Amino acid sequence: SGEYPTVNEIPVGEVRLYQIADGVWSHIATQSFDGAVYPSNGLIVRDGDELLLIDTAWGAKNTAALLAEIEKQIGLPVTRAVSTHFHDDRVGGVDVLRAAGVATYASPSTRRLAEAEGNEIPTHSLEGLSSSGDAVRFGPVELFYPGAAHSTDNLVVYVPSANVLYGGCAVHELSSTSAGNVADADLAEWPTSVERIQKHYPEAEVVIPGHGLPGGLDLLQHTANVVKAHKN
Ligand SMILES: C[C@H](NC(=O)c1ccc(CN)cc1)c1cccc2c(-c3ccc(CN4CCOCC4)nc3)c(C(=O)O)[nH]c12
Ligand SMILES: [Zn+2]
Ligand SMILES: [Zn+2]
Repeated sequence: SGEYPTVNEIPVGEVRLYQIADGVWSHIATQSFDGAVYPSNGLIVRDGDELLLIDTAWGAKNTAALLAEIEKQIGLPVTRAVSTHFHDDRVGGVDVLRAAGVATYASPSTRRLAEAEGNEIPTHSLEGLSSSGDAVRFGPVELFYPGAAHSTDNLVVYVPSANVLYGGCAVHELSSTSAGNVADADLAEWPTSVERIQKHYPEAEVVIPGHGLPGGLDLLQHTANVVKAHKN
């Protein structure tokens, strides 16, 4: 009923959308992993009379449900998708997207990691993102590589028309106590990568984490704090 939707409010397999700004939505789905249930976010950005998707809904059936929810709520075609790192909450569902006419993209680093891990593999490589601080335009967004954080390949996404920063899994929600799933993380570089984001996007008005509730710029400092403490 208008609040940001939380894990126990979304059965696994349904998807909900949340309007962030004009022409910007998040998508929220839930999935089981190792016997626990988790929410996850992605982004939808209006691209004229088409849509750009950022990240899958964490699984094939969830991603099919995402496409149906988009058709119901927005009614414009998803033509392109970007996955922001190689984990299944970002790429699981790419094969569904590719069979639904969506052109799928990720950095070469993400594509290599996804292939090696046995995850679904976006079709197209995003060059120009291999060095920390790199940025490229992609439709109505800017893609930014902040350096290693949650993963070595993690990208963040900025929507300049709305000053929306989508941090993906490099950014945690304000209630976070822990750095989340850190198996592929660089805890030592993560704060430096967050500082890069802070420096590059000082006008961000909304910050969206990979999992959990959006907020403002404080999510960036909170993330640095929690990762440093975790490492400690
Ligand atoms: C899909 C992703 N697979 C990996 O990561 C992965 C998988 C396999 C291998 C081994 N080669 C290596 C890594 C993932 C799964 C489950 C939870 C998460 C989380 C996550 C997010 C938030 C929290 C915190 N909540 C815990 C419950 O109580 C409330 C707070 N815990 C975990 C993330 C993430 O942090 O991005 N990713 C996940
Ligand atoms: Zn991840
Ligand atoms: Zn994640």
